[PDB]
Amino acid sequence: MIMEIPAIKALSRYAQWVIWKKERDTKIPYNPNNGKKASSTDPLAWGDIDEAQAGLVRYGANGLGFVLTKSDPFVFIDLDHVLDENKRVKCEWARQLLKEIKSYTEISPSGDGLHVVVSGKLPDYIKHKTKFDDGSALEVYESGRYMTITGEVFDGRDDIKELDLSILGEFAEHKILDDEAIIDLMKRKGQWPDAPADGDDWSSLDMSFANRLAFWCGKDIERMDRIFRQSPLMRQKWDRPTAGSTYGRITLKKACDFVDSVYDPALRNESDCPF
Ligand SMILES: Nc1ccn([C@H]2CC[C@@H](COP(=O)(O)OP(=O)(O)OP(=O)(O)O)O2)c(=O)n1
Ligand SMILES: [Ca+2]
Ligand SMILES: [Ca+2]
Ligand SMILES: [Ca+2]
Repeated sequence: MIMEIPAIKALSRYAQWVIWKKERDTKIPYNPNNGKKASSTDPLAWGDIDEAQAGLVRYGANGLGFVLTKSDPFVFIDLDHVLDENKRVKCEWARQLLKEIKSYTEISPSGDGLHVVVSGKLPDYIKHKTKFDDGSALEVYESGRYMTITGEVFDGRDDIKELDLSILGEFAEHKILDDEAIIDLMKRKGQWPDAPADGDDWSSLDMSFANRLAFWCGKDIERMDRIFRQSPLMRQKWDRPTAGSTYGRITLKKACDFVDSVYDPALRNESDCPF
């Protein structure tokens, strides 16, 4: 039955299978060989799919499980309480997520949730759990955990695909004065940049804007930094460590060395063509 699904065929290549039983409102994984409680970090507590299938009958478990490790690339996307009694997606965020992420999708054991399995890499800035007022929730896991495997294929999505998971950052929660006069003057003179499009060298747009910022802000490297973070060119790379500094501070220091003219509340017909 399930072992013919292409996603189950892919997971069957690994000896990372367990079985699970519903102890109250949690799901405890078990070693399918000896029947003792299994650990998600000890590989010898697992077995292949055939030992999990056999151990499922012997000890009478609720279903199969697959342990996610730091060495296999499977991403477990858990959508809690997104289906109605007819197994139709009732949450609007889940309908949009399933449109943006098309991979193996199965109905979770309780019958009202969904599991999405993707071969990729999670964004490092999203939380592992995001609760919604709907009562639904979005959970993402890459390792140190096991996921229940039902095989109840949803919408014919029976194959694990390799996808980029940046779109998850728009569905899940994330984690960790006189500038306005300068900003208005820059927009006035056409010195304020647009948001970067697709195919553009974002790093090249940073230096051009930083060069302009070095002129209008008077090489006040702290003011140039405050204004850049309020610009459409801001991103995580700005604060990323690079050779003892940050990519942002190295860029702002380069801009100060590159420009000669300086706006000094007097006249502003000195440097740099408008965007
Ligand atoms: N140490 C463990 C063991 C259990 N879980 C895993 C097991 C399944 C997974 C998903 O959580 P649930 O939604 O509660 O289980 P489910 O398989 O998705 O079942 P359902 O969503 O239908 O209730 O979490 C975990 O977080 N880490
Ligand atoms: Ca779930
Ligand atoms: Ca859950
Ligand atoms: Ca992994």
